[PDB]
Amino acid sequence: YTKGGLRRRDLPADPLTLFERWLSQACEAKLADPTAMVVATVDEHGQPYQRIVLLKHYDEKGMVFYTNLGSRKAHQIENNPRVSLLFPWHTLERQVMVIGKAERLSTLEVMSFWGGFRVSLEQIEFWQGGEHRLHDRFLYQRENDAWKIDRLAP
Amino acid sequence: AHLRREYTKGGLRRRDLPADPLTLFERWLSQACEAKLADPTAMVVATVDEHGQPYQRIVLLKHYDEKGMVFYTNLGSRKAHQIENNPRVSLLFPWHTLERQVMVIGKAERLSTLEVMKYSFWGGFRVSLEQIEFWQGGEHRLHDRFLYQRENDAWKIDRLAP
Ligand SMILES: Cc1cc2nc3c(=O)[nH]c(=O)nc-3n(C[C@H](O)[C@H](O)[C@H](O)COP(=O)(O)O)c2cc1C
Ligand SMILES: Cc1cc2nc3c(=O)[nH]c(=O)nc-3n(C[C@H](O)[C@H](O)[C@H](O)COP(=O)(O)O)c2cc1C
Repeated sequence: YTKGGLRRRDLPADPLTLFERWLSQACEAKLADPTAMVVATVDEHGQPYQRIVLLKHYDEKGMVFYTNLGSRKAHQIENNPRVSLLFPWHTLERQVMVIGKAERLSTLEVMSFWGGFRVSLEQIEFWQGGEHRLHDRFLYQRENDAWKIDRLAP
Repeated sequence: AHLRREYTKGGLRRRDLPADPLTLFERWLSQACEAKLADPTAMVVATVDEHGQPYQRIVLLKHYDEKGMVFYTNLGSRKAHQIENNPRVSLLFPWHTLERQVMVIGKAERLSTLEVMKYSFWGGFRVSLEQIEFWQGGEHRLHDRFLYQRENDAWKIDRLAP
């Protein structure tokens, strides 16, 4: 019981506005773990590593998830803050990608040894369904206190 | 109400572990297909750019065997360029629907045109199996995690904390 069509003219000014529209629909629809996102990290050799974590909060400063601060991710993040997030909503032909730096949350907002990270929003991509296979893709690049928007290839 | 019905499981013990991690992987994939999950072969591939920034995108698994996992891409797409500059990659099958995840770590090598033949310039890469991790759903949030590390033509196996 479907969805098809993502053209430049449905694009909101704040990407978080399109994100929320997609996250509700995911929860509206069946989709198990609407908030599950795959976070990628890179260790000191250049190797990426992946694992799912749940999105707990989000606003313009970034996306937040919690984790044990002594696990492979926390350790990798501390040597490399560059991470990537991907909401795998392929049940609805969708995908949301977020590139950004993982700053360690304060010991304040977490209210031991168990904290969380906030991933800033430097880029956010939206990939959408495709009857035929004309994948709609739109990238939001954070530029100069503004969002530079672009259409990409399928 | 269900003609094809449904079902789920629990308990990933060290005893039931096969000698070859691809036997367990084959079991979870059959089990993903049986429970009519969406795109059971969908996996998230993660590459890294020259600056050390990771990128991620869903790709579909087209074949696997002891040499590695295969997927197809266009040869002039961002992930293709990132691999040519850095073959290190991660694959993660997002089977949360079933409380599972599988992570594969290895190097992605371009397949010979002969390989691409099995099933613009659409090509294929094969990720080797240097590590494969398994994550299952144990009761009280107390999860089961196993890592298969490839070492000297064999597999070192170790449980991990949740
Ligand atoms: C649906 C689902 C939700 C999960 N949520 C979290 C979470 O919010 N934080 C976390 O650290 N791990 C979470 N995990 C476990 C991770 O996948 C991972 O095993 C763990 O964080 C340690 O990984 P690392 O050793 O790569 O650091 C979740 C797993 C699944 C399948
Ligand atoms: C269920 C599903 C399956 C997909 N399968 C493939 C695939 O097998 N190969 C591929 O190159 N892109 C596939 N895509 C699209 C990619 O995720 C992505 O848009 C594209 O290849 C991005 O490549 P780039 O990061 O190399 O620019 C799929 C998306 C979904 C939701």
